[PDB]
Amino acid sequence: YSDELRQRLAARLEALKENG
Repeated sequence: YSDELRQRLAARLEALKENG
């Protein structure tokens, strides 16, 4: 189980990773 939900986690991180 790491080919579907793993992507979901990345999505949350995207927004947070645009400030520093």
